[PDB]
Amino acid sequence: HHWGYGKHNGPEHWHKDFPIAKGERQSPVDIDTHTAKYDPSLKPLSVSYDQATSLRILNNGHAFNVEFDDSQDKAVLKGGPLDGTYRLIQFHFHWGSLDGQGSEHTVDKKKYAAELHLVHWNTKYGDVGKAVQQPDGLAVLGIFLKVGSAKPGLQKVVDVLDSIKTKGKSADFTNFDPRGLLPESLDYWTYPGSLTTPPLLECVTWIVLKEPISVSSEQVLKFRKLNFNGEGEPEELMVDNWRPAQPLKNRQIKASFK
Ligand SMILES: NS(=O)(=O)c1ccc(C(=O)NCc2ccc(F)cc2)cc1
Ligand SMILES: NS(=O)(=O)c1ccc(C(=O)NCc2ccc(F)cc2)cc1
Ligand SMILES: [Hg+2]
Ligand SMILES: [Zn+2]
Repeated sequence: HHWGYGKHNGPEHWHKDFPIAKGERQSPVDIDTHTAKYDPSLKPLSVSYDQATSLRILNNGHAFNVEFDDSQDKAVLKGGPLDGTYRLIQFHFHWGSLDGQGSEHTVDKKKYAAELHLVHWNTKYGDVGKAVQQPDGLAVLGIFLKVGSAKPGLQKVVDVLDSIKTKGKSADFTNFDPRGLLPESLDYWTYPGSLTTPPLLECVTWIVLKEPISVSSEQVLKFRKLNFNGEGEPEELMVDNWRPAQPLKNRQIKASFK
């Protein structure tokens, strides 16, 4: 009746309404470190988030999104495997009901507690709607989260969750700095893929960072307290909102380091 991550409308049923689910460049995938190709022509990543304007945070029934003002080149992504300028529009996480699961991409079959997705679109296309009709329209920066010590920069996000507990709720969320969520190194793996939720459009250049960020048990616990349902509907905790690794098919994963 609408997709989800439940037994009856989860990832394994998505192909019925979204045929592209069995496509050739679907994400996420397992990153086999020994088979990825060191490509020395890949340039270093350029992250310019100093003029970033966050606006709102909302629970959309599948995850929570922090939205940004993308009317101008305030927060961009360039370099690496990219051609042109990509504007940050929003970021979200995927996580599990337990620490040994949660990420979408895996490294040598290893799953992390959660995964962060910073979503950007190609400025050459004018608006996001046009970008989703192109093979090089989007660029998502993936960052793994492992459980250990607390991440200061994440607490601001964790505190506001109580006000967006149920589907459809949103809270004002200004002056948040996304730079606080970055690992120390910007080394990455890259490959051509797709959105990991319906409509699953194959319009994404994936950039997965090698170095994960550390978050505390308490911080991750608060993500698990959110709800998939709207207010007044029976309660279903928001956990395990991640799609299983897909076949690599005819693709090659290139690394920016050896
Ligand atoms: N400029 S703003 O802060 O108000 C803004 C923020 C987020 C979004 C969004 O998440 N929708 C994405 C989206 C919508 C349609 C598509 F075809 C592709 C992506 C849209 C506008
Ligand atoms: N987990 S992920 O990074 O892959 C991801 C990023 C963005 C979106 C999205 O904007 N959906 C809206 C949307 C609606 C209609 C469209 F035609 C296109 C996008 C979905 C998944
Ligand atoms: Hg596309
Ligand atoms: Zn995502």
